[PDB]
Amino acid sequence: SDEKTLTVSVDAGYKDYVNKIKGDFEKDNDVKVKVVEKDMFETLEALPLDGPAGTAPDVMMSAFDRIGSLGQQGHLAEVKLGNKDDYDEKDQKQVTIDDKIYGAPAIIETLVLYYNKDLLDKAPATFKDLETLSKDSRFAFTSEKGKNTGFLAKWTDFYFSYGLLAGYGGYVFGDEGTNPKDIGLNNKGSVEGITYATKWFQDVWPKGMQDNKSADDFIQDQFVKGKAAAILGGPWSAANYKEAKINYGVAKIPTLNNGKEYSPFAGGKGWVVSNYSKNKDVAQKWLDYVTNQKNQETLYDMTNEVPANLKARDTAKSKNDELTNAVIEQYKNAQPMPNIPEMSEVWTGAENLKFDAASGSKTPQPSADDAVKVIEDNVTQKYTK
Ligand SMILES: OC[C@H]1O[C@H](O[C@H]2[C@H](O)[C@@H](O)[C@@H](O)O[C@@H]2CO)[C@H](O)[C@@H](O)[C@@H]1O
Ligand SMILES: O=C([O-])C(O)C(=O)[O-]
Repeated sequence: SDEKTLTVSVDAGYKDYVNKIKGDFEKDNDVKVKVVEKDMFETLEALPLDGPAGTAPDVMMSAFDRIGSLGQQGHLAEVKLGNKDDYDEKDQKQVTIDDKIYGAPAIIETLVLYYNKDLLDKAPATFKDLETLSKDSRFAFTSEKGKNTGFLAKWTDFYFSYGLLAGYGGYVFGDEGTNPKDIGLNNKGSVEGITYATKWFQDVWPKGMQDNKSADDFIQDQFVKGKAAAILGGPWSAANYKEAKINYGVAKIPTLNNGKEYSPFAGGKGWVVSNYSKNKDVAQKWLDYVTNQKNQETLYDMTNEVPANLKARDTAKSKNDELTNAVIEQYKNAQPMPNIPEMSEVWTGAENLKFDAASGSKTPQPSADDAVKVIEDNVTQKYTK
């Protein structure tokens, strides 16, 4: 009768999963769970209006990069990590801003190296191996003299190239991504990374790799047609390679020339609670439930998304799936993207940073210095000191 209820909103891809696991939660807590399907981002963009109306769901998911911001803006409730003993400090940091926790980590993801097993005997292990692969004429791009598609990476996109700069010692914001007055994108390390990228753009790759607007289309087209042997990509692309029947393999990103690992952004998703919810106690119980080992293993079983819960992540690793193994291994070297507001100013500035050098229009040092000045000035103008 008056036996409480909880509204759980998820993207279409998680509806079956939530329906499978809700039963045991309902029984364990004397609650009725209502499952609604809605695009993840649309739910979050509507929250500021649905919340005061009393029409927003009680719990939903969010990419890690938005949790801090939604928490600061007052749209998400502070929550506890019931499964803290099963989370690395890095994953706790993903859902934390200003020493306040606004979600429970659920899924991890990062960039990996996809390769074609019909073209290569094994995954390249280092960037030195990729450099030699780029001189194998079986991958020559004949319409442009001396260009090669052996290895491709969308380095005009800062989301992709960040891990290269970071592998050399670059960083976005100092104090582990929390100090917007300390920008590391023009430090010695970042410039070494930019310089290395520029060699690929200028000496190896087809001209099309410099056009950020169409580079992803070019890269996917080459890999899916068996013309690129290895490429940098996210887990989200695997489904497409499966659809196209490519005998693809997946590996950690090869080791950089300095002996350090590529250090991409550590992405993923967490479960969050509406700050407007009238069912926060039950919502807290839901977060602790859905992020426990059993339910995290079911998540992986149903969706192939890598669990945040470490006990569940080990179980996923034991399945010996290449994409899962690559993501788990590479995630060890991934750092969280800053979740502070000032991160919004990094994107436009970082475009120029990579492009001006990639195109040979500026040398790497002024390309980086000029872009950092753009970012710094925007931070000063738009945000409180
Ligand atoms: O490219 C920048 C963007 O990459 C990732 O977003 C993915 C997303 O996870 C997928 O669902 C699909 O839509 O492809 C997107 C990229 O093409 C990151 O999650 C995101 O933070 C980042 O800005
Ligand atoms: O259930 C609760 O925790 C309470 O009703 C609230 O969310 O305000």
